[PDB]
Amino acid sequence: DTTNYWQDWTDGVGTVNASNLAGGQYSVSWTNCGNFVVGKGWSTGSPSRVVNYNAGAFSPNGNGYLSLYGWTRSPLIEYYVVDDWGSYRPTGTYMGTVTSDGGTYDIYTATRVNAPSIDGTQTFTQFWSVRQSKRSIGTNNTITFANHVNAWKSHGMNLGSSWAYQIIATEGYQSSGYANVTVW
Repeated sequence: DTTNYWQDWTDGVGTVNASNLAGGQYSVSWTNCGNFVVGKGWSTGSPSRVVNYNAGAFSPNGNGYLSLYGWTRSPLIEYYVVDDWGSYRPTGTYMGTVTSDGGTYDIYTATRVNAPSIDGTQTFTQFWSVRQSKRSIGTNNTITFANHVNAWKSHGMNLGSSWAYQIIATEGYQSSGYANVTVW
């Protein structure tokens, strides 16, 4: 379960310099971005995967997220497990909570209308786990994904049966900042 996959997506606005370093390491510098998603992980995700990461730096200037991120198909779902964020904590429709890897998360669903997706312009659904307080940076952090997948099902939220990539993602929105993260 060493990483095999690198993701470098941007929306053309701003300047996003991401580096695909050795192993599961990456760094990304950004100034006045629109939206971007950069990260390292696996090209096919698993609901039982245990994900480890160490963020040497996570310094957003404004809105940015550090999270487990990936997609399913049938149905098309974009999913998030947010451990850190900048000036804006992401929320949607509250569904309950899950406690995993030492921390408690709120659970949110949301809908995206006519948006970019791994399958083009679509309207699809978002599943979110979001920590209630920011997790520590520089520490080796585990995300037992199975807990989130089971809490989600236990709350009406089933993921699709075809699994696309699954990454420890830095995402920016109308912000600047820097991040350096090792994933394994």
